[PDB]
Amino acid sequence: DGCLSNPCFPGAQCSSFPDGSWSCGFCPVGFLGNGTHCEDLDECALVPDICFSTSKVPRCVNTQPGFHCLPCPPRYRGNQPVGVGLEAAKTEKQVCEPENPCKDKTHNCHKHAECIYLGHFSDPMYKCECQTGYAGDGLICGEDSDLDGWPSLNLVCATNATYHCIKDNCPHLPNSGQEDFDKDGIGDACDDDDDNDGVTDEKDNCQLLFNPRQADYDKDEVGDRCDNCPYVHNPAQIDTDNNGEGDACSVDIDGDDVFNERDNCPYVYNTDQRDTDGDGVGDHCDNCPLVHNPDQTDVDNDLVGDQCDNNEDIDDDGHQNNQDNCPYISNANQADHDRDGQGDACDPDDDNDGVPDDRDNCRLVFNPDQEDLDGDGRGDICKDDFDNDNIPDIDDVCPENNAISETDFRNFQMVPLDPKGTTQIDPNWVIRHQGKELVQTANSDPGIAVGFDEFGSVDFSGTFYVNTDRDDDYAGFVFGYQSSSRFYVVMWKQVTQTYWEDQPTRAYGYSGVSLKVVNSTTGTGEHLRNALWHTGNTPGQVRTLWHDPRNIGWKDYTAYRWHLTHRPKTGYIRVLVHEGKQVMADSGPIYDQTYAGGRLGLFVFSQEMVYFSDLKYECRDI
Ligand SMILES: *[C@@H]1O[C@H](CO)[C@@H](O[C@@H]2O[C@H](CO)[C@@H](O)[C@H](O)[C@H]2NC(C)=O)[C@H](O)[C@H]1NC(C)=O
Ligand SMILES: *[C@@H]1O[C@H](CO)[C@@H](O)[C@H](O)[C@H]1NC(C)=O
Ligand SMILES: *[C@@H]1O[C@H](CO)[C@@H](O)[C@H](O)[C@H]1NC(C)=O
Ligand SMILES: [Ca+2]
Ligand SMILES: [Ca+2]
Ligand SMILES: [Ca+2]
Ligand SMILES: [Ca+2]
Ligand SMILES: [Ca+2]
Ligand SMILES: [Ca+2]
Ligand SMILES: [Ca+2]
Ligand SMILES: [Ca+2]
Ligand SMILES: [Ca+2]
Ligand SMILES: [Ca+2]
Ligand SMILES: [Ca+2]
Ligand SMILES: [Ca+2]
Ligand SMILES: [Ca+2]
Ligand SMILES: [Ca+2]
Ligand SMILES: [Ca+2]
Ligand SMILES: [Ca+2]
Ligand SMILES: [Ca+2]
Ligand SMILES: [Ca+2]
Ligand SMILES: [Ca+2]
Ligand SMILES: [Ca+2]
Ligand SMILES: [Ca+2]
Ligand SMILES: [Ca+2]
Ligand SMILES: [Ca+2]
Ligand SMILES: [Ca+2]
Ligand SMILES: [Ca+2]
Ligand SMILES: [Ca+2]
Ligand SMILES: [Ca+2]
Ligand SMILES: [Ca+2]
Ligand SMILES: [Ca+2]
Ligand SMILES: [Ca+2]
Repeated sequence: DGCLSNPCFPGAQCSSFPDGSWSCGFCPVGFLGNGTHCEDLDECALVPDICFSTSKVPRCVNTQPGFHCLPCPPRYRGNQPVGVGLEAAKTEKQVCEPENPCKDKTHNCHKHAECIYLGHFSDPMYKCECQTGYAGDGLICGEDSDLDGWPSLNLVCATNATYHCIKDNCPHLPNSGQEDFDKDGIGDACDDDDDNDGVTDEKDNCQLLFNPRQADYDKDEVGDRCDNCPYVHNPAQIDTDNNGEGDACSVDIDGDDVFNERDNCPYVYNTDQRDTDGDGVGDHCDNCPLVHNPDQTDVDNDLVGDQCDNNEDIDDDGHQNNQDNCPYISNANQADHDRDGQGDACDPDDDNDGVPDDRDNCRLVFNPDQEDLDGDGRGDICKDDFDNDNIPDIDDVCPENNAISETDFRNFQMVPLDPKGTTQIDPNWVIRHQGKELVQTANSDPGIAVGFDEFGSVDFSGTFYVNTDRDDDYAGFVFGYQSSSRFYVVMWKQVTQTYWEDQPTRAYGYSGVSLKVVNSTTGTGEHLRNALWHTGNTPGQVRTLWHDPRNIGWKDYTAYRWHLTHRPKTGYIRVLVHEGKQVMADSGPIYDQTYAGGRLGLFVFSQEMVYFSDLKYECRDI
């Protein structure tokens, strides 16, 4: 009777009584609950927590009737609850899983490519890379038999990709720089005449310049047209300041105005000529800037002069106590991004923005308000370049390190492991591929060319190839280099041969890939030399950590890929060696914590014409 006049909020049940009076009971599950006047319920706030929070707070939206979860944010995948009502809210809860296109097998990498997970917060979260033996952009991979990252033919990958998709100009000889000076499609490395001037480039005194007459004023055997000091003798053509004018014929080799003899750092540009300790050697080239030492002797080759050098490095990261910005905690790269003097590794706020590391969506880039206006768990300020060194995550070999972005051995320290008088034949390094390929030429004393970038966790991989048939001795690479008495080395001999110096101790070098660690109590010299050559332990010198029990040696003219894995925090070390696309050797997991990181470098011991091609190092915690 009285319920005909719809007096109860729509959705509510209207009870009508015999005397025309009525009562409002229900409220449409989703509304407050007076009966007649009924308002919207907030299933979200002040009730449960049934939407997935991205480490933020605002994930549940409230609607007029009912409620609505927000779809899992970027980097996540899952359901998206929708409900009208109050009992629909306690039951049903949003579940988001962290994406992983590799382990999810949802990527689109070539059948001969690898899906490589780049880390949860990485931009992007993954990439495709062609496997050893192949080359391309990752969506398309072709044959790469010399393992230099360039394939044998152009691929449909050609015009929409920068590298790795154009025909290798020396299909059988590693030349990952692909330098082809005369542009005749035959690359320099395998070109009989690199300038097409008709003078075969072994007899050409200007390999990379046209000059058929071979005009050579001074007979330093570097023709006039390419000679940077055409009138003075200078076969090495060294040009410190790289201005076309060679050191030889220059009164200022480093172009800092301060003339050579006056210059207290003649090889290093320094106009203020500061000489704190007054030893005649300027700060920018003093390996002991606070301590007197004109001679600058550095017997363990760690770039710290003997007078400074006390070797006391209590956390084995290779930086001695008085020079380690985290004296007690291992940090070989000494990364200190906010420059406050307190090393990242022992610093709770790496960018000094107020928000500590373990709660910061841009750990390296100052941003106290944590703008993440797209909900990807990463601050929009460090959107594509987590370390803000202007090189983006995908192209960054150390995405969480503003001091490394590219593999670059262009500047390297030459570490002689057995120096003497004559009979001292030093290695000879040629640089190509802007520092990503080195060739050792001579039959030399043991030696390393160590690069300067420093690492903790690291992956180091290179192509190994001996472009000659003379000899059967050692090559390889060092890692964790700290001093010439402290480093991990991987070396590989072709034919087992006992070293030709009985003294100090006999050394039997077997064939196969070797993993050694060096803790030498004498430093560079005969004892260490033999110890390096010797397959096995040598007290106070070298400890072999693993050696391919099959003793397989390397073959001539044969491309190998090495891959180093090193995680000093735990001491994990793993060495892969590929022959073409097939794993030929694998150290399995190894454990050694002698050194908590350090530098990378390339190692030779009495083997000439050794090609270390297409080198890549990456930070694998960084
Ligand atoms: C490398 O070896 C050196 C010496 O061979 C080690 O230094 C010695 O460590 C022993 C512990 O077994 C101490 O008793 C000695 O006092 C040390 N010798 C001196 C005076 O230098 C050193 O521990 C090793 N370095 C590492 C493992 O990083
Ligand atoms: C019918 O609806 C109107 C709503 O204004 C209400 O005033 C009236 O009391 C209802 N029924 C009765 C009891 O006459
Ligand atoms: C890259 O460009 C080429 C141009 O023809 C195309 O064939 C290729 O499929 C492109 N890559 C992708 C993402 O499909
Ligand atoms: Ca609601
Ligand atoms: Ca190739
Ligand atoms: Ca090649
Ligand atoms: Ca050429
Ligand atoms: Ca050539
Ligand atoms: Ca040519
Ligand atoms: Ca020539
Ligand atoms: Ca020439
Ligand atoms: Ca000349
Ligand atoms: Ca000259
Ligand atoms: Ca110059
Ligand atoms: Ca100068
Ligand atoms: Ca100078
Ligand atoms: Ca000085
Ligand atoms: Ca000094
Ligand atoms: Ca030193
Ligand atoms: Ca030292
Ligand atoms: Ca230290
Ligand atoms: Ca430290
Ligand atoms: Ca700091
Ligand atoms: Ca930190
Ligand atoms: Ca700080
Ligand atoms: Ca911070
Ligand atoms: Ca920040
Ligand atoms: Ca963001
Ligand atoms: Ca970066
Ligand atoms: Ca970087
Ligand atoms: Ca040989
Ligand atoms: Ca030999
Ligand atoms: Ca030799």
